Formats: sequence, C-alpha cells, structure tokens
Amino acid sequence: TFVALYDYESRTETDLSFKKGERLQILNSSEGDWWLAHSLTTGQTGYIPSNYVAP
Amino acid sequence: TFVALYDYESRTETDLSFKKGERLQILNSSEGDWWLAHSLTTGQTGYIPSNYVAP
Repeated sequence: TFVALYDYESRTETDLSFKKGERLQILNSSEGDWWLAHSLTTGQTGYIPSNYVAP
Repeated sequence: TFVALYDYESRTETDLSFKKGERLQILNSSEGDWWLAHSLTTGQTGYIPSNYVAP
C-alpha cells in the first residue's frame, strides 16, 4: 500500500490517473516492473517489461 | 545494458517491441519505474510512475 504525493493525469489507455493523497495497492503481474529502454538493435525507444530481459 | 530473453510485441504506442536477443539500454526518466496498481479510492487499475507515490 502506497500513497500518491502528486496528481497524475493518465496519458494512455493503460495508465492509472490519481489525485494527491489517493491510496494505491501495487499488484503483481507476470511482466514485472516496466522500464524505459532504448534498443541498440533498432534505435527504437519505449517501455519494456523488466521480467523479459536480463543483464 | 540488458538482453531480451523473449520476443515482446508492443501493445500500445508507448511500449517498445523487441526480439529475443536484442540488446537494450535502460534509460533514466523523472518518473521512475512503472508499477501496476489498484486505486483504493476509485477502483480504477493501471500503471503508475513509481516516483509519484510513497509507502
């Protein structure tokens, strides 16, 4: 359980909007936390599921 | 620097598609890692930027 420090306005159909002070429960999914990444193969950039990669 | 263990097909305009074996560089943004969360105030669910919340 976490609490929002700031308002956040959703920018896509997959993010969650919330107001400062909302209580949030973090859920476990197969994909893990998501990270912003850059592909050294294609030059493309965006978020990736962390459980799909390894150092 | 990380390496993909699996193919991933992008599902939105913000994620990054990649093939098994691609090399990926993780980038630092203000928002932090993104987590799947559930709002105890609105019942809504989706990803949130982790730097916006606190326990």
